[PDB]
Amino acid sequence: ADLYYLPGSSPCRSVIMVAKAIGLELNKKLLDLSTGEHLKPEFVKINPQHTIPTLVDNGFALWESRAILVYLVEKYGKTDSLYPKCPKKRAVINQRLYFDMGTLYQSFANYYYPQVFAKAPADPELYKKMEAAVEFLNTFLEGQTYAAGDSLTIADIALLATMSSFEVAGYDFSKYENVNKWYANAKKVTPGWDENWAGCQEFKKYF
Amino acid sequence: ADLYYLPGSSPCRSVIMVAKAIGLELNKKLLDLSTGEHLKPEFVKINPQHTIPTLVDNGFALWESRAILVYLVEKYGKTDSLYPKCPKKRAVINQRLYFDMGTLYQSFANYYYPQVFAKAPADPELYKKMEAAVEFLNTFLEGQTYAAGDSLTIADIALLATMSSFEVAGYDFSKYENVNKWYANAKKVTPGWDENWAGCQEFKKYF
Ligand SMILES: N[C@@H](CCC(=O)N[C@@H](CS)C(=O)NCC(=O)O)C(=O)O
Ligand SMILES: N[C@@H](CCC(=O)N[C@@H](CS)C(=O)NCC(=O)O)C(=O)O
Repeated sequence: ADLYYLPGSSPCRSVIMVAKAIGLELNKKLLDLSTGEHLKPEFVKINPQHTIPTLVDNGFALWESRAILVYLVEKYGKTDSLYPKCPKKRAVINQRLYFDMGTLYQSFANYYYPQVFAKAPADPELYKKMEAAVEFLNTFLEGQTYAAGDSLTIADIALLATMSSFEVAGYDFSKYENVNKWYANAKKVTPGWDENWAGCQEFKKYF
Repeated sequence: ADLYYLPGSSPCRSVIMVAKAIGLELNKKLLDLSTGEHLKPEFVKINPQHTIPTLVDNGFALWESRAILVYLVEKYGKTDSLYPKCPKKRAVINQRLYFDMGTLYQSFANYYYPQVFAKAPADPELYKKMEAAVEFLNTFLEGQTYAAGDSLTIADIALLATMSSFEVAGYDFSKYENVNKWYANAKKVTPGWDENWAGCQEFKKYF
């Protein structure tokens, strides 16, 4: 399988952790977005939305990090523990995946991107939206070790890419006791944390 | 199964169409956002994020519309046509769902919500981003009657709630040939479209 990717990109680093956790070897291919390499007809033909991460699996094209996480586990995972079959457990993991995209990482992008990519000054009402997101995650984590169920899942792995993006950008989330404890634990147990951490240093350069 | 909803809300209307599509009668519970009902300890105890739609299915709490679509189809669907078992088919549906939330509906919300809910003026740069989203949907649909396969899926139903939202907000998508054709066919074959359209006139009051 091919993975078009940049190491700094959080949704790329989530795919890379899941591929490591299930022991799947990916053919990794850098795509220079600041160059506009992704807008090539070469890559549009693979993915008309021209986004990373994109996977090509024996010619089947797939994008959206979180659709890829599900598919890699479903098709390729030896056990279904990262994404269990039980629809209730799956359903909690899916909700946590939509949260990670539209609440958590979205608030993160919204606050930090305009500072680093368009130079605008910090907007303190987007700061609050961001903290209100982490607070939600804190709440989800109450009395829990992992984000969904009592087990490492693709929900943790996705949220781990996102929350390591938070740290490297300078957001101290120590005040959220459950998130901090989950973060500390997730680094110890997630396969390919160390690769994700390396990739966060390329992401750190934006700041 | 109880569903806390408001009939104008697109993510609620998407769930109610899927329920209709599979023959599931929900107990529909109007949750009055306009009067803070969702923020009270009773609803916060069901969903700590206090968002609609929220399903309560025999004790099991669940939110995020697109998690609910999958869960309903997996549990109550007579067949799996709306969400097939095959990981590759499933993966194209999941990508469109993440597309729906994170690209299409997101652009719509960014452009229109500051106007209707905060009374900010229209932002022509957020307008452009919203048009680029519709163009990507047009591309996805080249040569296709449906959004993610040869058949109607939960991907078309989610997308149908979003695009009927675009309609009553006044967005002109006459210009996208593929979107036009798909939208016309979807209104025809999708169960509960008529009720969706009724709920859209409630949303349209905000304009
Ligand atoms: N929701 C997507 C987010 C992907 C994304 O944001 N990609 C950006 C990273 S900079 C990108 O490729 N931007 C360039 C473009 O859209 O053309 C996912 O989870 O995979
Ligand atoms: N991404 C969610 C969005 C749901 C959502 O944002 N619901 C709003 C509708 S007004 C809500 O309940 N907001 C009130 C609140 O967030 O407290 C989904 O698709 O279910």
